[PDB]
Amino acid sequence: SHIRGLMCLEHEDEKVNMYCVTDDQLICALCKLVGRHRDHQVAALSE
Ligand SMILES: [Zn+2]
Ligand SMILES: [Zn+2]
Repeated sequence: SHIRGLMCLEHEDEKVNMYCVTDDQLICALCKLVGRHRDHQVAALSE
C-alpha cells in the first residue's frame, strides 16, 4: 500500500525535492534539471 505522497504534478514517477521560494511553488529534481528551477532559490533541511 502506498497511495500517499507529495510528488510533482507532471512527474508522477518522481517525488519532490524542495520548495522554490522564488516562484513560491514546490518542485522536484526533474524540474531543476529539465525545467528552469536550477538557478532559482530553495530551502534545504527544514530549519
Ligand atoms: Zn517535476
Ligand atoms: Zn523555481
